[PDB]
Amino acid sequence: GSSGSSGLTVDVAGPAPWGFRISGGRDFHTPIIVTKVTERGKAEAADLRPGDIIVAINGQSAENMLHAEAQSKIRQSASPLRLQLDRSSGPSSG
Repeated sequence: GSSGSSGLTVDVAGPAPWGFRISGGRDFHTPIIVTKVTERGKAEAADLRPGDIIVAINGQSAENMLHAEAQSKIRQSASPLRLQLDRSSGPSSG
């Protein structure tokens, strides 16, 4: 059976740091996207990659999260740290 859902979650390890960065945010009126992802770190360990659009944080929408909000919330996020990533890619060839 097929399914949509659209959006996957991740379980980062802790405690902090995580080993990943972010960008945008309600402040920049942009989605919380990962900029860097410390290798052999915690994030990577789970399944966090650079570019992943953080939909929520531990189950809390991140659509309207300030660069300082997501940063704080996250920082103040026990382990594991659940993060809903919005993965909507399509197949292409040429």
